[PDB]
Amino acid sequence: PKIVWNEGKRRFETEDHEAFIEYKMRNNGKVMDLVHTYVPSFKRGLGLASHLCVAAFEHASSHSISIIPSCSYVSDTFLPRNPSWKPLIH
Ligand SMILES: CC(C)(COP(=O)(O)OP(=O)(O)OC[C@H]1O[C@@H](n2cnc3c(N)ncnc32)[C@H](O)[C@@H]1OP(=O)(O)O)[C@@H](O)C(=O)NCCC(=O)NCCS
Repeated sequence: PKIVWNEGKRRFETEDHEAFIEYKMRNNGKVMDLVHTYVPSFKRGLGLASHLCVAAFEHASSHSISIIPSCSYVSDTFLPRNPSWKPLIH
């Protein structure tokens, strides 16, 4: 699954632009707020949103940025299933 970083749309997304996680940067680029995840119906229940989240966390982590998990997929599903990411959380 090729996920890319589209800075201009503030998202990490599949190459076809169809599935994405959108963020807003806060505190002068120090905090990435994950605000909305969307996977289209035909591609759901297969782990795609999880891979989108991993792309965003790895990005935040390599750049020394912390995360706000505003999006309910992130706080309610991804983090509980992946607690080793919780130190990234603002
Ligand atoms: C939420 C969404 C991105 C998940 O995509 P996905 O690729 O199907 O997600 P994954 O396969 O990684 O994980 C599926 C898990 O998502 C969880 N989930 C589904 N909807 C959720 C929601 N709105 N909030 C918290 N988690 C949700 C379920 O627990 C599901 O677990 P299961 O394996 O027991 O069915 C996708 O269903 C979607 O685009 N929904 C509409 C937009 C939305 O409500 N986004 C959340 C707020 S930003």
